[PDB]
Amino acid sequence: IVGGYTCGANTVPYQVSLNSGYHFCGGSLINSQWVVSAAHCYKSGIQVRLGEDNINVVEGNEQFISASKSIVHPSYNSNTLNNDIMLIKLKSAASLNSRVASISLPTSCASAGTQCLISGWGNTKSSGTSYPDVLKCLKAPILSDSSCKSAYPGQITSNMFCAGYLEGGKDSCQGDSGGPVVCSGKLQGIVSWGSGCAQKNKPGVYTKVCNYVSWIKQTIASN
Ligand SMILES: N=C(N)c1ccc(/C=N/NC(=O)c2cccnc2)cc1
Ligand SMILES: [Ca+2]
Repeated sequence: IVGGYTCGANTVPYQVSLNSGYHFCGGSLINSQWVVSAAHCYKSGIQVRLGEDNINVVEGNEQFISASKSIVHPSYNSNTLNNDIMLIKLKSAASLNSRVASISLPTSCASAGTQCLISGWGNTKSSGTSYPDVLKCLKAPILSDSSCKSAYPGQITSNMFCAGYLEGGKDSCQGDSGGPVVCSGKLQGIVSWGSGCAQKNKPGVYTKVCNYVSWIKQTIASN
């Protein structure tokens, strides 16, 4: 997260870190057994780390639980990043408490202008490289579909939205991939892509979660 702020330990209780020997992506806990992330985060040997603040220090609220299965969206295209969404099932159910909690799925899509909270452990620099140890947060508005398409001609599908600031300086970044965009207590987005980070006229692009609620629910119901 570039141009954000320190969230505060366990203030974003649905935020997970995906670990394969090191943090490599974020995710969102949606019930005791399931995490939503980006399909471009797919790999084998995932351990889900819940209750994290400093990802390099055991601070006392963590739950580390291996993934038992991952399900990439059937229509995910890794070239265009269309349908950039994946479900991960935990080998055992998380113990839910104030610091480890699920986030609600939307019942309707969010509109341009809605303020959302975007979070993760990704790069904090738009030029150089600096990875934080503690969870970073950014408050950002959803942008109109027209401004999103204008920023990225030929690249924005109906399964994507933009959020952030056309002026630049404030954005998600590499390492935030797969993490949450939460608006009025609903998971509306997943950190998906952008051109660099926090560049002028290049806002963050996010998977449009409201399009996938039916798929998420039916997948969970049979797996
Ligand atoms: N500006 C954003 N909101 C943004 C931009 C990019 C990304 C994702 N990056 N992933 C990578 O580059 C990458 C991925 C694999 C290997 N090497 C590099 C997320 C958000
Ligand atoms: Ca920790």
